Amino acid sequence: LKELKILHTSDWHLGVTSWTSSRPVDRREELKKALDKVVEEAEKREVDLILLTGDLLHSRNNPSVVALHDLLDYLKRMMRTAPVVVLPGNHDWKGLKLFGNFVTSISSDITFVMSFEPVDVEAKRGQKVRILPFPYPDESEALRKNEGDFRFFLESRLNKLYEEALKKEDFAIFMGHFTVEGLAGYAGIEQGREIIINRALIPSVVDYAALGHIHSFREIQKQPLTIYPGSLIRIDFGEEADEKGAVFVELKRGEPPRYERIDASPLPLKTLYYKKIDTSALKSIRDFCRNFPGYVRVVYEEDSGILPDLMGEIDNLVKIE
Amino acid sequence: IHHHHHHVINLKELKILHTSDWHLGVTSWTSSRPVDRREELKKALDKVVEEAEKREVDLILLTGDLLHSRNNPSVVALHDLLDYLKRMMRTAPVVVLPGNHDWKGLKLFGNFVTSISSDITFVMSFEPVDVEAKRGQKVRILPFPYPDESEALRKNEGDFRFFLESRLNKLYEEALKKEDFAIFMGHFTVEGLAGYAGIEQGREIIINRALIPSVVDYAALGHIHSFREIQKQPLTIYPGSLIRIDFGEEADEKGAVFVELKRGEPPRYERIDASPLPLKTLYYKKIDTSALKSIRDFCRNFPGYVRVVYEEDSGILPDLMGEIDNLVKIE
Ligand SMILES: CC(C)CN1C(=O)/C(=C/c2ccc(O)cc2)SC1=S
Ligand SMILES: CC(C)CN1C(=O)/C(=C/c2ccc(O)cc2)SC1=S
Ligand SMILES: [Mn+2]
Ligand SMILES: [Mn+2]
Ligand SMILES: [Mn+2]
Ligand SMILES: [Mn+2]
Repeated sequence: LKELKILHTSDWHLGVTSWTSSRPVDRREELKKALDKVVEEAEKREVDLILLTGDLLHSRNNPSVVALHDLLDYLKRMMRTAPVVVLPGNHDWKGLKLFGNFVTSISSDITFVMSFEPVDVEAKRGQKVRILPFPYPDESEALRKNEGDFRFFLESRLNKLYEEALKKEDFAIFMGHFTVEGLAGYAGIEQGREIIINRALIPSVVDYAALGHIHSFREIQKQPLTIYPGSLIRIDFGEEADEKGAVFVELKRGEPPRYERIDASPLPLKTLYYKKIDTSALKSIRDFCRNFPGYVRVVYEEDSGILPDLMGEIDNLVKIE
Repeated sequence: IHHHHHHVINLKELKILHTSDWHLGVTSWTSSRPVDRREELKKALDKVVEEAEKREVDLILLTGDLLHSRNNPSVVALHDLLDYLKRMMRTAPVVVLPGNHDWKGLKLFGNFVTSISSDITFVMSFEPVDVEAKRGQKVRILPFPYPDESEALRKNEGDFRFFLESRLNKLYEEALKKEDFAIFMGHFTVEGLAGYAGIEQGREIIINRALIPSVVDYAALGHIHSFREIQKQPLTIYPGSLIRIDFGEEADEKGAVFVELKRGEPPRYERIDASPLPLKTLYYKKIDTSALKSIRDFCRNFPGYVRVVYEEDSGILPDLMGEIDNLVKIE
């Protein structure tokens, strides 16, 4: 047709345990609840295509059974709503590509793009969609990397995708797993680290660019619409002010693309700032934590001598800096 | 035109292909002269696939060790497995009873793949599952996979035997609730193995053939390298491997099994010969003048692999392995 409704979510980080150094907190229950809201909104808005990018699994090379089980489960829940296109992150298990290709071959409701080669998928209402994938470069690239030709290598493939995008029928969607050049704020870096790609190098002829790997929601540009949806939960206190969720994108053949943020409303984070820890502050911390339904961080400047076991008496206090 | 299952009214027939113990990724005789069996194994597998398409089987059963390495299969072995898995699925619906693997993620992937496809089913528990055959026949699978802890630490004695028996009785009762056909799938060693070879061996699950539910139309077994017609009622068959893995399988005949089922008539079956490379063991007291002439003459135009067995050394042995590419083992 001439219309395409898309749900784009990324960076689920299934299996994550936060603040393992100070107070380990399994985010599974919170994550699943947020993950459920995204699924419900997919069915409610009746999306035609679902895009998955970023780190769906927290552990790159050692995911737990439970984490893997949650992944496959939510993959299936997504598939029952609309056809799914997945751009996996970088995993060194070379058998993963075999699995992805196998699953892609046996189901018409899911596609795993694990190369730079474009793939023509079919949306829920029959819309033809050309996927332009740009995953983390294999080696290949890290082997022939000299900083100079490596940048030229990336541009070549980006130019190749541009040429392939011109061959589109109905819609063309770009999917990339990298960090856009010019990010000073998260920017969790690096050092390192992942591949840096400039905005203008993204094929302008695509209808939408689906990005991942970033915890925080970022609207990179409008033409073409380039978006990091962000994670579904607040992984750490750097994301305290962030709003977490997924992205609903709608496309028309002639009209400009529009999008909305789908709030997952995960648990809130709070950082309390003190000059020093004294009697008044000690009571202030205990009082706030008992009334706060989220997780709390406490940072203070001046040394306050011996500190009472706060991370042993306050289940809500997860970090002291 | 279409590529989905047919639906025939009042159809009381079921054509089955049963193959087992592929051992993909295997390299033989790594201690004397390593030989990659991949090309030979793939050649046999293609023959089995073509025989499925030719006979237009309604269902495909896979048992035993499709992968040689239980805990660390290579990328190439995994690729071949998934490839041939896809080839079977194009022909007819597939039911897989996997041998116990060390990895714990296999259960998740198997269940995931099963949930998203209607042309492949992974049975990895004792629970029965109803599957649909190529022409719409309802088939109830009664799976008997390798037990789990349980076996470790096997505590204790006959309590484990009563556990196995209880499970088998459960499968029997569920087999009685069949709609059309019922098929037993098991990964164990039948008591009274007569006789090749017993090894394996190795810490195995032994079950008498009488304990296998008699109300099933066919009992698909695996894990044994040699073809075995255990019994005729219910028809119980180890298909055997597709290649001769070691010299204990020299007199073996390797292949798969085609089974045809009818409501009123007893089951008939034909062996699908894979025709793999032959093996041969050469016996000598000591490798002397006569023995050298015998070995060289035989290996000359023998299309398979040869093992030479002798008892005592007698002078420096000539470079027979470098001279004879057929000779893979002089122990
Ligand atoms: C095969 C896909 C349907 C789901 N999926 C996995 O199962 C993955 C498994 C995985 C990834 C990394 C690793 O070290 C072990 C397993 S990644 C991914 S996407
Ligand atoms: C469930 C199917 C995809 C077939 N299949 C595998 O992919 C398997 C993968 C595997 C097995 C053991 C291992 O150490 C790593 C991967 S086993 C098996 S049967
Ligand atoms: Mn990432
Ligand atoms: Mn991430
Ligand atoms: Mn076995
Ligand atoms: Mn075997």
